[PDB]
Amino acid sequence: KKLIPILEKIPEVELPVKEITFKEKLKWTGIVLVLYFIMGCIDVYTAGAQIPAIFGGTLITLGIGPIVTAGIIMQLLVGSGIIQMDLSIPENRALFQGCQKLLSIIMCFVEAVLFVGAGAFGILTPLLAFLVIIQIAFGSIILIYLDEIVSKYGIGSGIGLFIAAGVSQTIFVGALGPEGYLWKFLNSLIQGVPNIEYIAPIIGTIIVFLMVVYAECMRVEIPLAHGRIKGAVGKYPIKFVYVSNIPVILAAALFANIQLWGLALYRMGIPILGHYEGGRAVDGIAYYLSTPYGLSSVISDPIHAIVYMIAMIITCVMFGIFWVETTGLDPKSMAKRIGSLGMAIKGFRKSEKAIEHRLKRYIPPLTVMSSAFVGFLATIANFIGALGGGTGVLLTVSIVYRMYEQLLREKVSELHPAIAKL
Repeated sequence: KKLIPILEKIPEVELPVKEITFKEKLKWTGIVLVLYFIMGCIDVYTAGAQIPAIFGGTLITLGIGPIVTAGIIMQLLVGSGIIQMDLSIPENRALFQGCQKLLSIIMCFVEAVLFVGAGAFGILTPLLAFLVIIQIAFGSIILIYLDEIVSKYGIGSGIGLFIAAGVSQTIFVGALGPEGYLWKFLNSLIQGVPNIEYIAPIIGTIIVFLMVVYAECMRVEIPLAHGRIKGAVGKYPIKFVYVSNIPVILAAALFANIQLWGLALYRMGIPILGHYEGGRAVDGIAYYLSTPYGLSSVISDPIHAIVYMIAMIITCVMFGIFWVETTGLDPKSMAKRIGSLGMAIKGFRKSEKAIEHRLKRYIPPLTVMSSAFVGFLATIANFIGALGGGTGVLLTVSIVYRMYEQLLREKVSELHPAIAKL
């Protein structure tokens, strides 16, 4: 038995088995992208231009996608075995999912009320406050459904897009827009008092970017055994960085719900998590778990750094493993997908249960190694600090590339109407 009633009441998106051309999937995606950017330009209805935390929200903060938040819980429960489930059967698969979705809306409002209750606006007029929360959580809802759309009518993924979309925009705007940095620096030069601080963060991004890219390129190549033929053949590569993509998004996401739940459960109760004051946290768990990026790396707190990095690393390894018991690379299906072609490893064992085994073995370490790295990287990428959010930049770079491939797997599937599994 399960929360199937309300669960069945929750709307979905009609997936046509019809012909959805590349051109269409594309044009579909585009439509989503824009409404998003548009939603980013329209201010919420409130009589007063009081607080402008564009910085916060617009650096991965509020566009948060309560989804991520919710997904974090699922991974946690269905992860620490707290609610053991063998997805395999369409039940558990659609159970874990459908359920997470609902929670995504619950959190949609919880986050909403949590933001205003965290003093994100200033005037807590119970009336106006309510009104705001409405609009807010509801917009996030539009994203949940826009994702559904892209996820079943376009290319790439909603979340993924949105992340890359937000990051990319934040860069072009922050660097070249109105109050752009490239300008503020250029002008500072004309003015005759060259200000390194203006050009600075721009450099930081390039750096991060160059770095993030290099790391994104490394792969774990696994030689393969000829398909019924003889001699050296395969050399299959796995995405050592992209493997822990979704994972790292959940990690930095967790820290996000801490700073938000700390400040929240600070000016609305007892300082359980930490003492903030001045907007953010200047003490407590929150403190020891607050990313140091923005403009320039902060050396004036060596210990703070260490803790964080280690704190992140361990959190990344965590969601990675929880990505293993759940979804992730499931050998079972790897089994025959390796079998049909009959391409056993380069090592040996052309037997189903055989290969299938050497795989269920190589996974964990790979997954664990992956995230540990990624997380470390992302963290160090924040120390260095870059526009849009070093960490965000990382995700983007990857999400963008996984998007490119997508555009190719599509560009080709737009010819041989059959090989939609190879």
